[PDB]
Amino acid sequence: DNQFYSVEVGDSTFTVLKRYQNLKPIGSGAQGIVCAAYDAVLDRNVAIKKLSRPFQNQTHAKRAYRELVLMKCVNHKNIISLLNVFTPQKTLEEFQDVYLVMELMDANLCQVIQMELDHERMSYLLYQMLCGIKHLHSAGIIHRDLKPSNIVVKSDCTLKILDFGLARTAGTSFMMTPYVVTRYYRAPEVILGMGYKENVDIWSVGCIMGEMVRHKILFPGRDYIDQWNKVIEQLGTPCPEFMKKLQPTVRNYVENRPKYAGLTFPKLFPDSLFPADSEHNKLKASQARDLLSKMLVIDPAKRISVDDALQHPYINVWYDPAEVEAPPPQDEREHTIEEWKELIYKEVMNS
Ligand SMILES: *CCC(=O)Nc1cccc(C(=O)Nc2ccc(Nc3cc(-c4c(-c5ccc(F)cc5)nc(SC)n4C)ccn3)cc2)c1
Repeated sequence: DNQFYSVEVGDSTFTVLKRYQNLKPIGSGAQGIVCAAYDAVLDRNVAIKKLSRPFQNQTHAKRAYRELVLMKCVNHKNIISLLNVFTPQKTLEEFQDVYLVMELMDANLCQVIQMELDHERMSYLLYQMLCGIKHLHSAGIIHRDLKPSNIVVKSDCTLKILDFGLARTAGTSFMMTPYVVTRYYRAPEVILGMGYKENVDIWSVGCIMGEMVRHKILFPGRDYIDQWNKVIEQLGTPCPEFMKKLQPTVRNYVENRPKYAGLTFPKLFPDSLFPADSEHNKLKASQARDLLSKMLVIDPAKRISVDDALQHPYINVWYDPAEVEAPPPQDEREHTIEEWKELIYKEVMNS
């Protein structure tokens, strides 16, 4: 339409409503390309993400669809809120591309992770992640795949989570895919198919926190086997009560491995990794390790809750009940490509 215009961006074309001006690439990911733009209607800077033919892959289709639907089920400053959703195509038959628009953020969390460790920044970033997760949980959404690639940050250290994680059933049966999926941030109970509760998400917060300290991914498994091995190498073989919760076939798989004692948290995260040379810095290194030791707990029956993390002395200087308790607003079958296409098209057309 006359309502759209096209901009060349590397290999791609962004065909966007004319309100969006001065497009500039940010970059690309598994789920689309992103540009910054000025929105002349709102008089503010936005990020625009293009989803190309998401209906052509069942995993991509389900993600796009569930994320359009769940967008309306949350309302919190630490979770994505779309300003606009559109397609330049005019009929179901011609439909190919979805464009999502939100507030422009300044950086990916990975860029912050690369910066020198600072307790005020790390604690504030973790506090916001935990506020977001708590909000998701109150809306009935237990994420199970929180990772730095879906977290963005502004220059004022404010943070947003951009995705809603896994289908409800994921983590209720053993995880190995026909191809590589990375699972560096997924909880033990999920990857082993044990079922899960809310504190499944605390594991992933612990992975992120640890990564902030080390500047390195904690458990970078090459495949599902190596993933588990990176975990037990560092944290130790889990307790028999945890093994007893495994389906017998899974239990044999898990136990047919070396037995590890695990390393203490001071060895996992040495003093040298933290700011030194003041009582404040010594105490904060101790509190950070304490919190790490409570989140990076293989057995979810022994792992800290979201509320306990929020109330931990490392985090709680930021605690504001208006942020922590902000309330959310008042179907996962499989489908063919054509079914997914229509479902997604209908969601786009209706908001
Ligand atoms: C750690 C490695 C790295 O990222 N390096 C690096 C080096 C130099 C520059 C950059 C950089 O350009 N990063 C940057 C700039 C601006 C943003 N803003 C942004 C991105 C996103 C976004 C979206 C999205 C989702 C929904 C929507 F409606 C619009 C946009 N989807 C993704 S991929 C999960 N991103 C990142 C939203 C809002 N603002 C980010 C990063 C990086």
